[PDB]
Amino acid sequence: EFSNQNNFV
Repeated sequence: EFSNQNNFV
């Protein structure tokens, strides 16, 4: 299981 989230501002 691979869970990934990224934010770029």
